[PDB]
Amino acid sequence: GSKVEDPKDFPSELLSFLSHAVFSNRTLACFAIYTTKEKAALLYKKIMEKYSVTFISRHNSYNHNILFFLTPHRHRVSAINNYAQKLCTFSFLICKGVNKEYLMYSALTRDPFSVIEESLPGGLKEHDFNPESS
Repeated sequence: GSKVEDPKDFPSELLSFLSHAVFSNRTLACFAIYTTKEKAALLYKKIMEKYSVTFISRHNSYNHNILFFLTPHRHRVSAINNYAQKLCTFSFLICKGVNKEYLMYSALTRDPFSVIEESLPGGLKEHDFNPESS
């Protein structure tokens, strides 16, 4: 009714390519955290060395920011969920995994999704994902 309606999940705009699961039976190496900007600010420098983020960029959506952060080794969204989830004692939290990295980041750089900071020199690309020809 009047205050920024807290988002319980990602926006239908970015829901065109996501996982939508926390206890899946597959190991993902890319995850997109969605929570207040202050939250992504602490998980940005934190994951920076906790998962060797293949690319960590803090973007803006509508009421919060999407802390993007890939990963080298493989991990289940359940394990990464235990970390980002452990960071929910100062505000809401909606960390989830991502199936199509390149895509998400793309729809994230195009309005209304703005960009703030990133560890990559030009967002993700073929040097971050795994577009091995086929």
